[PDB]
Amino acid sequence: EDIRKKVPAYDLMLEIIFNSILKIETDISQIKNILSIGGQSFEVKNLSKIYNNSKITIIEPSEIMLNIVKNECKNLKNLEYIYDKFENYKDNKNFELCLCLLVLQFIEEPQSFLEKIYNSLDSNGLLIISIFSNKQLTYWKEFALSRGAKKEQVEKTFNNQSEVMNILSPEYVEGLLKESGFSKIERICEVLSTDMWVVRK
Amino acid sequence: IRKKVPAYDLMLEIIFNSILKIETDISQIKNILSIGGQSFEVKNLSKIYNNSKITIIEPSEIMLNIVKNECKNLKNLEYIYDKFENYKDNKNFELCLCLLVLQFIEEPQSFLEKIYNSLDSNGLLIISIFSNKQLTYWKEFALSRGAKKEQVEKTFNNQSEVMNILSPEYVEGLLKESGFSKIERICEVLSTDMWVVRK
Repeated sequence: EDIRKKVPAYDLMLEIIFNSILKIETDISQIKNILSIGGQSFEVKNLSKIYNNSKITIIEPSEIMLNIVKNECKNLKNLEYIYDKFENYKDNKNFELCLCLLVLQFIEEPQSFLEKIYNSLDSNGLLIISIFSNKQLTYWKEFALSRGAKKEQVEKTFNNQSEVMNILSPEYVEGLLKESGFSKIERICEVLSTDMWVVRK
Repeated sequence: IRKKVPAYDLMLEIIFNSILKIETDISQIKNILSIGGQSFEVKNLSKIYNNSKITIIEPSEIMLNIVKNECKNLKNLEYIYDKFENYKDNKNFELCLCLLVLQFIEEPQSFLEKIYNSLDSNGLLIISIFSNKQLTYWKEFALSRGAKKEQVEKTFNNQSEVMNILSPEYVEGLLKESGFSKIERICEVLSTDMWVVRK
């Protein structure tokens, strides 16, 4: 609603994941466990439809957000909800796939967060991760205002981004991923202040 | 074409809703060069810059006529009845749009040098390409949007029979060799790129 007015390529990023990347990078038979971190209902629903024989583990940064997503997915049958935040989630379960979309800019300690993802993934597990960055915010600001984003919110992100989120450059985020241990890092999308990478353990 | 080019609509939205607002003042824009433009580009340029003359150059008379009919009642359009390679006019432009054209250009280096020489000092070029990057992902993206399988497979397996094989890196080098002072990539989505460029 308002998130699509603030994030260029929001819908496009999702379409690329579900219509291309996962088709190419995953085998439905080999995908047992999927980790969804901070996901919205649309991505949960598409993961459920593509990987019906898999278990999708849902972790949200608050009980309030967990409840919103649980209500919107009330009928799906292959979901497991974790009633804690990811920083406190301690389970030997190893995953073949992890989706972490537009989350990292809201994470208190991004380095240990990504290391935990790395340790939760299977040997050749796949991570798809996207961010809102600090790049080209002047262009982003006009883009957002043109889409009906609330002017006060845009000005705060534009002028005082640190009051809203982590200030993340794409370069430092690639460094965070490399320090976490990931072998292969490939950027598939950069549109103004957004980036998305496909990452392999 | 929207079925084959990721961010097609998105690139246009960014140009007209953001880039041009920030990088141009309507009062200073007198002459606009549109190369290989579609009707939507021309119409939006005509709306934003009503007091500007928009020069329209298309790679063939056939394409020129299609764009002519679709813009029949716009009144600030000038049509050139020849291809850009043969266009020889001293007119200096403050803005040039060249979207998804370069991969179809026989001699891209002299093409971009001509754009450079046609631009005014501190003139603005917005340029986008279909590249050779991430075609495996592109192929699935295109097929899932309803693009013709045969066309996709020919671009995927034999791109040079369809278009120039352009890496983003070589295109930035082509721009640099042409003389441009400032090159900034604003969009890269699979096999597409768009830059904002200043003379």
